[PDB]
Amino acid sequence: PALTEAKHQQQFFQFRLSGQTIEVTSEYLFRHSDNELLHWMVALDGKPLASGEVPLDVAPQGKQLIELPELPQPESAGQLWLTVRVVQPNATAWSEAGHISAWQQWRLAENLSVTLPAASHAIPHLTTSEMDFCIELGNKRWQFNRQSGFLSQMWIGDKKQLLTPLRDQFTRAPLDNDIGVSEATRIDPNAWVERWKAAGHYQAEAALLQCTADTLADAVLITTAHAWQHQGKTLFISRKTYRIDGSGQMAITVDVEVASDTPHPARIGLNCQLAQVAERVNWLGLGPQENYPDRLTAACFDRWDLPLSDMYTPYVFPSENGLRCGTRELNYGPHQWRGDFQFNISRYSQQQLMETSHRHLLHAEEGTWLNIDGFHMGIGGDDSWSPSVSAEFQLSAGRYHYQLVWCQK
Amino acid sequence: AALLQCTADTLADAVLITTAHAWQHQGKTLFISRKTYRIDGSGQMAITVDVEVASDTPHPARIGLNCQLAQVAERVNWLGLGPQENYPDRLTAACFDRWDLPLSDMYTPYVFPSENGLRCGTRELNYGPHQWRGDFQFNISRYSQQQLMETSHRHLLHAEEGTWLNIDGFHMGIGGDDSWSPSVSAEFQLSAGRYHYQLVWCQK
Ligand code: NA
Repeated sequence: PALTEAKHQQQFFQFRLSGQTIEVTSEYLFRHSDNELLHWMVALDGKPLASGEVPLDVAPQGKQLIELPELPQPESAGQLWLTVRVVQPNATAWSEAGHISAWQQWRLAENLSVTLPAASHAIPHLTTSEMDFCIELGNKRWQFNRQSGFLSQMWIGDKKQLLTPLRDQFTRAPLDNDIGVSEATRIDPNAWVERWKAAGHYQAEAALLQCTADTLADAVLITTAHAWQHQGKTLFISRKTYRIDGSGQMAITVDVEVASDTPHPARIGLNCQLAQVAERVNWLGLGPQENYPDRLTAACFDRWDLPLSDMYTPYVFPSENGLRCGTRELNYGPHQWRGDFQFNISRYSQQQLMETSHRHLLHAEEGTWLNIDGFHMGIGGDDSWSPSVSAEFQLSAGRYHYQLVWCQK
Repeated sequence: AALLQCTADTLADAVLITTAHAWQHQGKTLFISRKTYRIDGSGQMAITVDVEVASDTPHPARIGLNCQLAQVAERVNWLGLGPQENYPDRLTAACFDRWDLPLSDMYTPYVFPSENGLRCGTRELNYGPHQWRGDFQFNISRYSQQQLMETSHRHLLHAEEGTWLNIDGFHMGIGGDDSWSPSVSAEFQLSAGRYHYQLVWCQK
């Protein structure tokens, strides 16, 4: 995946936008742009609106100005994105026709959605057992374990949807950059994986603080709190609210506290193993390739649709992989998640990736592991023998907030 | 402000008010604010605020609440950065501790009146019978942001009835590399798009 990031940063055409005018700059020192068009696409949350191509005639170290036509200006809700591609129409000795050599993206206009959703014809019903809070609406059932405090299972008809409960996750299968030169024999305490392991991040057990059900006029409200401890020290606290409304939508609100003096965690999100194994993964966000907070400049905001196999990156030493960032919608089988999040999705658990030394020893697990993070630590890589993740990409904030909506389709 | 949603619910141990406003100007929606007020058996009001800011409007000066209190107390007591005025890009000299000052010292008499007297990184603020807890920046004065904005000299300011309280989840840097061009650096601009902050309002 890193190659695209190299391609994007090393590109020979740099862009600036002012109003509807694009300043293209040439960083070539000897040749004109004698084999280059600029293609441009304007899109509203992935749906294309306007297109077009304009010839490029930039002297070496020169500038060309390009005025766009009066773009489409819809009242419909969403963010408008401009994307430009530089395309070589002709083959070279090193490339074939239609090769893309450079690109750049901008947000244009956003119109926030102000409409209230239409009132539902139905109210979701709460069923209280000693062991469970269960919620029914139509063909759909939700079950919350009152001993654990997690969503244990969801139903569409007789069909169960989960193999593992939906739980918080503050750890990732360590990257080569998290490990450095640390070895089982000779530990390096300065490596991120060792700081994490020493602090109990990987061995932290969840302790239920609160687990409460309430009925509202139009919804059921499940409210929970867990503390993750290691040998007496409280590392993380997660407070959630699950709000299931008449439309079959489950709004999850997460509010996490991280102890100031524990090593900054690798991620703040949820994960679960779903029962479904679908062939395609469709998301609105940065893509199409794998991208991380400190490696997402080559990625672009659009609708992407790839096979599940392409959402796993076969690094020979298995680690956390296949994350996409800045995602507003994710689709997998009947499931849809909405919000503002990072995700990865594969047949391989963070547990299996962490414990397996070679990609050829991995086995597909029963279902599909889904990690949804509100926040993810940078990957670093200025070197691979000392901590390389810059301060801006470490999760030091202390308090974190993220919101998901889980619904069916 | 245009009211979108205003609902009440009764829970086992508390009452929950949920609201949603849109701030508009000539057809353009600039901000949306979704809140939950949760008043529980202990007389404590827990307010959750979730704001959207349009990506193409200028990054706003602050994101918080404000009210005029009836109370005028003689002292202000807070746990956070102080004792002096401090802003996000000017708080290195400030130190985290419990600060107790006269309300006079919570206002900075700049000759040209502006926003002033903010303290940042505060977990607890105490004024008269009121306590607010959370993670916020505040200023507290007898002078509304409106009076300060409309007044050109400090000697023409008049104490209004009661006490104006600004509690911000987030507050833009003050800049100052020069004062004839924008000088607040990107990291101190409110460009995130979605913001969240949480207060609890208390009696003592
Ligand atoms: Na491994």
